[PDB]
Amino acid sequence: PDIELVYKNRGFYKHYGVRFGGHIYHLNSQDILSTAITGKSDFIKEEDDGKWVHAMTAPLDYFTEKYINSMVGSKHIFSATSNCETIARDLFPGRKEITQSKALGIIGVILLSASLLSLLAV
Amino acid sequence: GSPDIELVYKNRGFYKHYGVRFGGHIYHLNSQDILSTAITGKSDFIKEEDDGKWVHAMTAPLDYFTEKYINSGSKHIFSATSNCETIARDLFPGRKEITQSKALGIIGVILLSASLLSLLAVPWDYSSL
Repeated sequence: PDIELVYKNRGFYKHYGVRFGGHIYHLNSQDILSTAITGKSDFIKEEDDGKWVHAMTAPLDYFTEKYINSMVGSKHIFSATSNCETIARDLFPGRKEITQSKALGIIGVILLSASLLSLLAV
Repeated sequence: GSPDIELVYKNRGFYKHYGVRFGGHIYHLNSQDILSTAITGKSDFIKEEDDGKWVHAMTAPLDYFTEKYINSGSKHIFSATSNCETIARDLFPGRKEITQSKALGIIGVILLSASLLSLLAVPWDYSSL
């Protein structure tokens, strides 16, 4: 099953999330600039409030090929509370090898990457 | 067939400032800070003689870079002086349909995108594209 990227407009950028069923997985971030420099983010799993905008639905491998272009990976440190312990099964169902830590890293870099590039859409 | 494009960079610590190396010169953006540049939404191109301090990132066909970075709405405006009037012939040889404006737009989005995404990369990973 595909990944659905969604966003909320935050004026000078878009804040992205992954919609799965009735929830959105996204980062607790006051703003992308601060987040990018500080190098750490906490994940939230929140009920869909109906105010997210559809961005794109595509296979996970479309997004990982585009943004996870390194078997070395990110400097960014991702954490999550236990309500995110569904993320591996939800977003990587077929993939037994994906631990929660790996899942957060992959999804987190996708969301941060999308948010950073949204700076160019003015 | 056309030569591959050589992406190079200078490390700025928190991110990498990328350029395209062709012969003895580097095409890159006049930018003190990548996030500042992205917010401003406009930048000027520079063509500079290679000072020997650029780091090799990746050599690849143009369409490797365009598939990765142009296949995802930039409204950034790229300008150049006549010092960049070689950019189309240098980086898009024998493609008459690539005007100067188009060449700046394509190379600009690649450099801005690579630079922005390097904010998330470990800073020593040269091949982080």
